[PDB]
Amino acid sequence: GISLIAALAVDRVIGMENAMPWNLPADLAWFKRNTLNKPVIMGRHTWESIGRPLPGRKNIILSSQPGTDDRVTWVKSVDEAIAACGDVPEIMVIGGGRVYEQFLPKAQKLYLTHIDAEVEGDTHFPDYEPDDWESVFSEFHDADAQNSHSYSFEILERR
Ligand SMILES: Nc1ccc(C(=O)N[C@@H](CCC(=O)O)C(=O)O)cc1
Ligand SMILES: Nc1ccnc(N)n1
Ligand code: NA
Repeated sequence: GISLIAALAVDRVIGMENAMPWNLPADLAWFKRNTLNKPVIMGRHTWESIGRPLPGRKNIILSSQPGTDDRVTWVKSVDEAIAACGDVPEIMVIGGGRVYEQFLPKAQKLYLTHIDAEVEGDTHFPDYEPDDWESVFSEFHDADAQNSHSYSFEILERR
């Protein structure tokens, strides 16, 4: 099935013009752990902020314009993105906001990191109804010497 994985501040904020004001290596380990050896679909702006192909994963970039890096797969529509994943057990949609909006109604699983931070952003994760989603996993973590904020990992499966 199709899964979304995202990290959210309060008010569903996921992005802004400048780098996010936090340092959460534990969330990136969580991200890597849950995306490895799966196709990852991302929008062009997410691709540019990552800056490199994510190793160990089939990288699929959505863009209206021709691709600029043959190390990854470039697609011009949501249907082309899905087609490029082939027949696999799980497809990982890793952002950004515009991409999440289009894939959420197709998704069966959400991997959400809830960050205890308030950040004015220009991009938000879509609003979802708890009645449509069962919380199957939830784990809270304090901030520590390596992580600037407290956070919790949650996995939801569509009802
Ligand atoms: N929006 C982002 C998504 C993933 C990453 C990223 O660097 N992920 C690495 C892990 C980063 C690290 O471990 O240093 C990976 O999944 O392989 C960075 C920004
Ligand atoms: N898509 C992303 C980017 C960073 N962190 C998580 N958990 N998901
Ligand atoms: Na899993």
